[PDB]
Amino acid sequence: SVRVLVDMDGVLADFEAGLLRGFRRRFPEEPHVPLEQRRGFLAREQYRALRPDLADKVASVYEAPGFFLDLEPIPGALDAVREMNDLPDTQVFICTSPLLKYHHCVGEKYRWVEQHLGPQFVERIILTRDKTVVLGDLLIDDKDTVRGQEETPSWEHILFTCCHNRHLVLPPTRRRLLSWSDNWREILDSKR
Amino acid sequence: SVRVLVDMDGVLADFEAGLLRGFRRRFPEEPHVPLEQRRGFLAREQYRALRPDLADKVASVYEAPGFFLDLEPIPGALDAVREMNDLPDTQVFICTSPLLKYHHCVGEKYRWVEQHLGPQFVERIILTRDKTVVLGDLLIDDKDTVRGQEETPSWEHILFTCCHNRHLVLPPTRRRLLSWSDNWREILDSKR
Ligand SMILES: O=c1[nH]c(=O)n([C@H]2C[C@H]3O[C@](c4ccccc4)(P(=O)(O)O)OC[C@H]3O2)cc1/C=C/CP(=O)(O)O
Ligand SMILES: O=c1[nH]c(=O)n([C@H]2C[C@H]3O[C@](c4ccccc4)(P(=O)(O)O)OC[C@H]3O2)cc1/C=C/CP(=O)(O)O
Ligand SMILES: [Mg+2]
Ligand SMILES: [Mg+2]
Repeated sequence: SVRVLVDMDGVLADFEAGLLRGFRRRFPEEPHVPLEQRRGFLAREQYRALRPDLADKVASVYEAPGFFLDLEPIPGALDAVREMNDLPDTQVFICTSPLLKYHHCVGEKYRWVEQHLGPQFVERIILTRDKTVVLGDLLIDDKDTVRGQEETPSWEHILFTCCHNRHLVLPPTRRRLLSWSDNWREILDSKR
Repeated sequence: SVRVLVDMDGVLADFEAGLLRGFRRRFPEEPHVPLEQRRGFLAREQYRALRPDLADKVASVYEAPGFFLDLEPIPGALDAVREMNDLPDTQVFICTSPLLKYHHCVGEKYRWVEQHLGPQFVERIILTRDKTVVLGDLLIDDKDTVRGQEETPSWEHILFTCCHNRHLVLPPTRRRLLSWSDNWREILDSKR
């Protein structure tokens, strides 16, 4: 009865932490962007701002085999999604956009879900570059604005807080989840 | 804008021909189901009916590396979807369900679209086991019934004719496309 679309990167899987970890490992001498200093959704472009050739170095991290497979879960995310999926009159899909360089992204995302959440959740994956054409009541996603071919999506976007969006000032009509320890049940209840 | 959701297997990519090619190649002594004797969506179950050991043999074909990558296009399909996508006020997405055994399916489907239709079409893939949650005006799909969590999808299901579904006689209110040489433009225009 309430359908919740849950983003993967930035909500379930810690893309930012994995990016920084891989960058520091492969480019140990280079300046980096600490997580707390991250601003703006597109990490590559903050690195570009720091120094131009860092853009390609940071892309080489998220394009590498293993990158998606080895991401750590966001604290509390897995337990929240498991709990959420067991709620009566509640349907959960993992709604995730793959990279344009899809080669080591798409399969790895299925495998990450299989490992962390199990085969039953693999059946709930929707891979799409356009979330506005997917039907649901809520979308929990860390991107500032989620855009696509539907000017008016079916879902309300609930901004999942990450360091990169922490400083965004939202109008009163937009809601934010601070973390998975925040009151997501109340948000779901507000749509029943 | 008319948004067309186009199935991949059975509509763009010839799963049935690929299955039989691989089966004859790997299991030449075994009985097979000629293409035109296919009946029912689930190929494996017709093979099981023919002789029980053939169920696992035929699964080993569609589970193998390269199976999805090497499928031949359905006649006229690629020209049709390119033409369709190039039409004023028309948006195409490829809406496709991966196998539960996803390992050699998911990445190979992206690669098949990239090779056959190009990067602009890779951006239009929606991978989902539930098509009823995807918003569109039309879904062109060979499966006799397309089910999911949305009891009343937004799309009209246009049954794409294949040997396995040709025995079905649709009531006057439902539409079939006999092939891509059939008058698909009329079905699109009927939605504008
Ligand atoms: O969180 C992110 N942070 C980030 O810095 N990037 C990077 C990787 C690469 O991804 C893209 C991107 C755009 C849209 C959807 C998914 C991916 P790409 O266009 O290069 O593939 O965009 C610019 C680049 O920005 C992507 C992501 C993607 C998240 C997927 P989501 O929106 O489903 O959570
Ligand atoms: O056309 C088909 N014919 C066929 O015989 N099969 C086989 C492979 C394997 O696929 C499944 C299947 C079910 C639903 C969607 C996708 C795949 P699986 O449940 O094993 O993954 O079902 C039983 C098996 O039947 C699948 C397909 C899948 C097509 C995907 P689509 O509906 O998006 O075109
Ligand atoms: Mg995200
Ligand atoms: Mg099909």
